[PDB]
Amino acid sequence: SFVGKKYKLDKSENFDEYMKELGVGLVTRKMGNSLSPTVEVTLEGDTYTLTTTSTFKTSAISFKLGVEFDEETLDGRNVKSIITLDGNKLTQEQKGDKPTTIVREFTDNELITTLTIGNVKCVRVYKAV
Repeated sequence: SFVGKKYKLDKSENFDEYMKELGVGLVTRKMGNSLSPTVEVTLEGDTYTLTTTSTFKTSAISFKLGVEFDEETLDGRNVKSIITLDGNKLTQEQKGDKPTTIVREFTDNELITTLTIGNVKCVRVYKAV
């Protein structure tokens, strides 16, 4: 029910800290802090695509819910990941040596994304385009 809906970043807290903990370099991180990306989840048959788009790059990652897969991280590692759905909450869990949780809650015609890495909690709100 959130499939095909596009949201653009409106509010952000602690993303710089999240990227810093994740190991993103100074320039990329500062560039990343200023962008206002869009997010859209689409579905084709059995396969979902989570597409995050900035003016610089589109990360379009395709996956089957509840099937472990290898995903690239912002700091350039390749780590086991799995994405699951529970109502209106899409959850991504990454293993490896910088484990993260990303919870994407599609409510009230918006998207609330909560990222966890170490003791860092980042909240990013995207409003409907």
